[PDB]
Amino acid sequence: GDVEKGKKIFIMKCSQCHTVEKGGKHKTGPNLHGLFGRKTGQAPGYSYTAANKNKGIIWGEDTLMEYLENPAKYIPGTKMIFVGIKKKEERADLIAYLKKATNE
Ligand code: HEC
Repeated sequence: GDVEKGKKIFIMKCSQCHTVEKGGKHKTGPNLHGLFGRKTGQAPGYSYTAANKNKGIIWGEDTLMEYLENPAKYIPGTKMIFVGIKKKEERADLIAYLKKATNE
């Protein structure tokens, strides 16, 4: 994925509710640092829905590709109220950005 395009997508579509950096604040949604390889619903200090806590899968490229296409379809009961990103290439770019930013 194209990390520079992904950053712009993150800013436009996600930053209102999320931070990615180490020690970043929680906002409407949880800080996303350390996301990859973690089970759903595990950011310290954030109050998740039971649905997000119980989904029970590991975040990675594939599971994010599916989640970000339609969040509430993947996690029914989620409080993340966001339509999703329809185009596969846009999801791949965003995910490439997340994979970098949430791990440095
Ligand atoms: C822009 C496309 C994004 C991306 C990449 C993510 N979000 Fe959100 N998000 C929001 C809230 C309230 C939650 C918690 C939901 C709940 O407890 O039910 C989330 C959760 C996520 C996750 C899961 C994190 C985990 O630790 O399991 C992920 C990967 C994620 N988001 C990515 C709120 C919002 C928004 C507020 C209106 C918006 C916009 C977004 N999220 C957008 C995005």
